[PDB]
Amino acid sequence: IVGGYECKAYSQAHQVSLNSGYHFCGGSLVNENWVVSAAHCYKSRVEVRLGEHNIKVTEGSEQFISSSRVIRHPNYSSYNIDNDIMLIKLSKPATLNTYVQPVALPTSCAPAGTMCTVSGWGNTMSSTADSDKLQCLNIPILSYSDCNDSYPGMITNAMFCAGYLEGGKDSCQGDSGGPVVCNGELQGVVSWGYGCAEPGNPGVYAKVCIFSDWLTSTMASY
Ligand SMILES: [Ca+2]
Repeated sequence: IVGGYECKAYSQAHQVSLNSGYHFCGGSLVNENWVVSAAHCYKSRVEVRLGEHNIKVTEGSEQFISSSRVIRHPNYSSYNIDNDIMLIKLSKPATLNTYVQPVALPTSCAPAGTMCTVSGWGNTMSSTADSDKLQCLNIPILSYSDCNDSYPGMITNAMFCAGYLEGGKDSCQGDSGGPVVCNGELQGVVSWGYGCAEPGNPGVYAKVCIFSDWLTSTMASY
Protein backbone atom coordinates (compact mmCIF):
# COMPACT_ATOMS: atom_id res chain seq x y z
CA ILE A 1 0.00 0.00 0.00
CA VAL A 2 1.38 3.32 -1.26
CA GLY A 3 0.27 6.67 0.21
CA GLY A 4 -1.86 4.91 2.81
CA TYR A 5 -2.11 4.93 6.60
CA GLU A 6 -1.68 2.36 9.29
CA CYS A 7 -4.99 0.63 9.90
CA LYS A 8 -6.40 0.68 13.48
CA ALA A 9 -5.26 -2.83 14.61
CA TYR A 10 -7.88 -5.49 13.85
CA SER A 11 -10.13 -2.94 12.04
CA GLN A 12 -9.93 -5.22 8.97
CA ALA A 13 -10.59 -8.54 10.75
CA HIS A 14 -11.15 -10.42 7.49
CA GLN A 15 -7.62 -9.57 6.26
CA VAL A 16 -5.24 -12.58 6.04
CA SER A 17 -1.55 -13.02 5.10
CA LEU A 18 -0.64 -15.88 2.66
CA ASN A 19 2.68 -17.32 3.88
CA SER A 20 5.13 -19.67 2.32
CA GLY A 21 8.05 -18.90 4.69
CA TYR A 22 7.40 -15.22 4.15
CA HIS A 23 4.37 -13.03 3.38
CA PHE A 24 3.65 -13.06 -0.35
CA CYS A 25 -0.04 -12.04 -0.88
CA GLY A 26 -3.21 -11.11 1.01
CA GLY A 27 -6.66 -12.68 1.09
CA SER A 28 -10.01 -12.34 2.80
CA LEU A 29 -11.76 -14.61 5.29
CA VAL A 30 -15.28 -15.27 3.90
CA ASN A 31 -16.51 -17.80 6.53
CA GLU A 32 -14.75 -20.10 9.07
CA ASN A 33 -13.42 -22.42 6.40
CA TRP A 34 -12.65 -20.38 3.26
CA VAL A 35 -10.43 -17.57 2.10
CA VAL A 36 -10.83 -15.53 -1.07
CA SER A 37 -7.66 -14.43 -2.87
CA ALA A 38 -6.20 -13.77 -6.35
CA ALA A 39 -5.55 -16.71 -8.68
CA HIS A 40 -2.17 -15.17 -9.67
CA CYS A 41 -1.14 -15.81 -6.02
CA TYR A 42 -1.63 -19.57 -6.45
CA LYS A 43 0.69 -22.12 -4.71
CA SER A 44 -0.44 -25.73 -4.20
CA ARG A 45 -0.08 -25.27 -0.44
CA VAL A 46 -0.01 -22.16 1.70
CA GLU A 47 -0.19 -21.15 5.32
CA VAL A 48 -2.98 -18.69 6.08
CA ARG A 49 -2.21 -16.26 8.91
CA LEU A 50 -5.27 -14.65 10.57
CA GLY A 51 -5.49 -12.09 13.34
CA GLU A 52 -2.36 -10.25 12.26
CA HIS A 53 -1.55 -6.59 12.74
CA ASN A 54 2.34 -6.50 12.66
CA ILE A 55 3.33 -9.60 10.63
CA LYS A 56 6.83 -9.69 12.19
CA VAL A 57 5.79 -9.47 15.84
CA THR A 58 3.91 -12.01 17.94
CA GLU A 59 0.85 -10.26 19.28
CA GLY A 60 -1.18 -13.12 20.76
CA SER A 61 -3.99 -12.66 18.18
CA GLU A 62 -2.66 -14.88 15.40
CA GLN A 63 -4.03 -18.13 14.02
CA PHE A 64 -1.77 -19.93 11.51
CA ILE A 65 -3.70 -22.47 9.42
CA SER A 66 -2.53 -24.53 6.51
CA SER A 67 -4.61 -24.87 3.36
CA SER A 68 -6.35 -28.17 2.55
CA ARG A 69 -7.33 -27.01 -0.95
CA VAL A 70 -6.38 -24.13 -3.29
CA ILE A 71 -8.89 -23.54 -6.09
CA ARG A 72 -8.19 -21.18 -8.99
CA HIS A 73 -11.23 -19.89 -10.92
CA PRO A 74 -11.73 -22.37 -13.84
CA ASN A 75 -11.45 -19.53 -16.43
CA TYR A 76 -8.41 -17.85 -14.87
CA SER A 77 -6.13 -16.64 -17.70
CA SER A 78 -2.58 -15.75 -16.71
CA TYR A 79 -1.79 -14.04 -20.06
CA ASN A 80 -4.23 -11.25 -19.48
CA ILE A 81 -4.83 -11.78 -15.72
CA ASP A 82 -8.50 -12.36 -16.35
CA ASN A 83 -10.76 -13.94 -13.70
CA ASP A 84 -8.08 -13.33 -11.06
CA ILE A 85 -9.76 -15.07 -8.16
CA MET A 86 -9.14 -18.05 -6.00
CA LEU A 87 -10.58 -20.06 -3.17
CA ILE A 88 -8.50 -21.40 -0.30
CA LYS A 89 -10.04 -24.09 1.94
CA LEU A 90 -8.54 -23.99 5.52
CA SER A 91 -7.38 -27.40 6.89
CA LYS A 92 -9.30 -26.52 10.07
CA PRO A 93 -11.92 -23.86 10.77
CA ALA A 94 -10.75 -20.46 11.98
CA THR A 95 -11.80 -19.22 15.41
CA LEU A 96 -14.04 -16.13 15.19
CA ASN A 97 -13.29 -13.63 17.90
CA THR A 98 -12.45 -10.02 18.35
CA TYR A 99 -9.49 -10.35 15.98
CA VAL A 100 -10.91 -12.51 13.25
CA GLN A 101 -14.27 -12.03 11.47
CA PRO A 102 -15.44 -12.88 7.95
CA VAL A 103 -16.33 -10.13 5.44
CA ALA A 104 -19.63 -10.41 3.58
CA LEU A 105 -19.88 -11.28 -0.09
CA PRO A 106 -21.49 -8.42 -2.15
CA THR A 107 -25.20 -8.45 -2.74
CA SER A 108 -24.79 -5.89 -5.60
CA CYS A 109 -21.99 -4.46 -7.83
CA ALA A 110 -20.99 -1.05 -6.34
CA PRO A 111 -21.03 1.85 -8.80
CA ALA A 112 -18.26 4.17 -9.89
CA GLY A 113 -17.58 6.83 -7.22
CA THR A 114 -18.18 4.47 -4.30
CA MET A 115 -15.48 4.99 -1.69
CA CYS A 116 -13.78 1.72 -0.62
CA THR A 117 -11.03 0.47 1.60
CA VAL A 118 -8.00 -1.46 0.46
CA SER A 119 -5.42 -2.91 2.85
CA GLY A 120 -2.30 -5.02 2.83
CA TRP A 121 1.33 -5.57 3.73
CA GLY A 122 2.74 -4.91 0.23
CA ASN A 123 5.31 -2.26 -0.74
CA THR A 124 4.70 1.23 0.63
CA MET A 125 7.57 2.93 -1.22
CA SER A 126 7.98 5.06 1.96
CA SER A 127 10.54 5.41 4.77
CA THR A 128 7.80 6.34 7.29
CA ALA A 129 5.22 3.71 6.35
CA ASP A 130 6.10 0.24 7.69
CA SER A 131 4.84 -2.46 5.32
CA ASP A 132 5.08 -4.87 8.32
CA LYS A 133 2.14 -3.09 9.93
CA LEU A 134 -1.20 -3.51 8.03
CA GLN A 135 -1.75 -0.47 5.83
CA CYS A 136 -5.12 1.01 4.90
CA LEU A 137 -6.20 3.16 1.96
CA ASN A 138 -9.37 4.92 0.92
CA ILE A 139 -10.00 4.59 -2.81
CA PRO A 140 -12.95 5.35 -5.10
CA ILE A 141 -14.16 2.99 -7.82
CA LEU A 142 -13.52 4.46 -11.32
CA SER A 143 -15.85 4.35 -14.32
CA TYR A 144 -15.36 1.64 -16.90
CA SER A 145 -14.64 4.54 -19.32
CA ASP A 146 -11.74 5.88 -17.20
CA CYS A 147 -10.48 2.31 -16.60
CA ASN A 148 -10.40 1.33 -20.31
CA ASP A 149 -9.08 4.83 -21.22
CA SER A 150 -6.07 4.03 -19.00
CA TYR A 151 -5.53 0.46 -20.22
CA PRO A 152 -7.09 0.33 -23.68
CA GLY A 153 -8.65 -3.02 -24.41
CA MET A 154 -7.16 -4.78 -21.39
CA ILE A 155 -10.22 -4.41 -19.10
CA THR A 156 -12.71 -7.25 -19.06
CA ASN A 157 -16.07 -7.66 -17.38
CA ALA A 158 -14.24 -9.42 -14.51
CA MET A 159 -12.31 -6.26 -13.61
CA PHE A 160 -12.76 -2.73 -12.28
CA CYS A 161 -10.25 0.11 -11.70
CA ALA A 162 -10.14 1.98 -8.38
CA GLY A 163 -7.81 4.72 -7.17
CA TYR A 164 -6.54 8.03 -8.50
CA LEU A 165 -5.60 8.93 -12.06
CA GLU A 166 -3.21 11.57 -10.63
CA GLY A 167 -1.29 8.65 -9.01
CA GLY A 168 0.28 8.89 -5.50
CA LYS A 169 -2.09 6.41 -3.72
CA ASP A 170 -2.45 2.77 -4.73
CA SER A 171 -2.21 -0.88 -3.71
CA CYS A 172 1.08 -2.55 -4.81
CA GLN A 173 3.00 -5.78 -5.03
CA GLY A 174 2.49 -7.86 -1.90
CA ASP A 175 -1.10 -6.49 -1.58
CA SER A 176 -2.20 -8.85 -4.33
CA GLY A 177 -5.17 -11.08 -3.38
CA GLY A 178 -6.19 -8.62 -0.60
CA PRO A 179 -9.57 -7.02 -0.04
CA VAL A 180 -11.40 -4.06 -1.50
CA VAL A 181 -14.27 -3.40 0.90
CA CYS A 182 -17.12 -1.08 0.07
CA ASN A 183 -20.07 -0.41 2.37
CA GLY A 184 -19.04 -3.51 4.40
CA GLU A 185 -18.97 -5.99 1.48
CA LEU A 186 -16.06 -7.50 -0.46
CA GLN A 187 -16.21 -5.71 -3.83
CA GLY A 188 -12.73 -6.54 -5.13
CA VAL A 189 -9.48 -8.53 -4.98
CA VAL A 190 -6.13 -6.65 -5.49
CA SER A 191 -5.03 -7.94 -8.93
CA TRP A 192 -2.78 -5.82 -11.18
CA GLY A 193 -1.59 -2.42 -12.35
CA TYR A 194 1.40 -0.90 -14.24
CA GLY A 195 3.88 -0.02 -11.45
CA CYS A 196 2.28 1.35 -8.27
CA ALA A 197 0.72 4.80 -7.75
CA GLU A 198 1.91 6.11 -11.14
CA PRO A 199 -0.17 8.84 -12.96
CA GLY A 200 -2.60 7.27 -15.42
CA ASN A 201 -2.06 3.70 -14.22
CA PRO A 202 -4.74 3.06 -11.55
CA GLY A 203 -5.10 -0.24 -9.70
CA VAL A 204 -7.06 -3.05 -11.39
CA TYR A 205 -9.19 -5.39 -9.21
CA ALA A 206 -11.09 -8.63 -9.69
CA LYS A 207 -14.85 -7.81 -9.69
CA VAL A 208 -16.21 -10.02 -6.97
CA CYS A 209 -19.92 -9.36 -7.63
CA ILE A 210 -19.83 -11.38 -10.89
CA PHE A 211 -18.38 -14.46 -9.13
CA SER A 212 -20.95 -15.02 -6.36
CA ASP A 213 -22.46 -18.15 -8.09
CA TRP A 214 -19.03 -19.80 -8.48
CA LEU A 215 -17.97 -18.79 -4.98
CA THR A 216 -21.05 -20.07 -3.07
CA SER A 217 -21.33 -23.15 -5.29
CA THR A 218 -17.69 -24.06 -4.59
CA MET A 219 -17.96 -23.44 -0.82
CA ALA A 220 -21.20 -25.29 -0.50
CA SER A 221 -21.13 -28.12 -2.82
CA TYR A 222 -17.44 -28.70 -2.41
CA1 LIG B 1 1.73 -10.56 14.42
